[PDB]
Amino acid sequence: NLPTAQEVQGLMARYIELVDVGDIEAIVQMFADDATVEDPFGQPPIHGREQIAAFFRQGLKVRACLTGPVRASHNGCGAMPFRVEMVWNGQPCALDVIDVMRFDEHGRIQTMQAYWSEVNLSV
Amino acid sequence: NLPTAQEVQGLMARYIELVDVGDIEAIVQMFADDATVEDPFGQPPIHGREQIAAFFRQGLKVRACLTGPVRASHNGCGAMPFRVEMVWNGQPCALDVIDVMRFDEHGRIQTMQAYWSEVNLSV
Repeated sequence: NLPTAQEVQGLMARYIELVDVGDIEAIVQMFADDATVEDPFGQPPIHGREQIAAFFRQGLKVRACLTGPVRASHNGCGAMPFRVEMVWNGQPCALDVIDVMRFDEHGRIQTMQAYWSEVNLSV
Repeated sequence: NLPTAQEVQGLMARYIELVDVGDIEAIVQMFADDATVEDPFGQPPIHGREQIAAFFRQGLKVRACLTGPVRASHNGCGAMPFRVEMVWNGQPCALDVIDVMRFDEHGRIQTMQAYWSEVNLSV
């Protein structure tokens, strides 16, 4: 069902866990079959699991951690702050991002938006 | 004009500065005349400066600080994590919140949403 405020904190923390290990199949399955992702926000969305799996396969070998608590409401929404550490073309970077997610009546991610731009990159 | 990614970080940091000191007139003026606020999100919005000034007057004597960097995009949007420290009915609390804002073609807050619920309260 629509996750409660407490369920939203657990699902969102799991999500960062999965991104950190890089288990692409487990990440993809957290999304609804027709979920849409906007990352970075301002960018056109990617729709459906096929496109999301491709987006994630494209980006993972990273380290990701929650840098503060998951903020959650009573209507299936959540927002969380986190940092991603990578090494781009030999140089190590860090990216501070804030993800906002909406869950469906099944506890799956229906919509996701990531807020960040070059001003949040430390290369 | 539409603030750039860097302008969005400055405006949003100013905002927390103003909430921290409690300068209600200066806060109100950061919003568009017909801006809408949803705080906490999931709650019906308040529209226009009159209602926003009333909302803020109702809540201020607090301490507020940014707990991480402001995440900003190129389309006038920003998201930031912060903590508010108060003392409710004799007992001191803390509330972790994430605000998401959209700015207008003038650099004023057009829409604001705050994400938090009781799971983010430390009383």
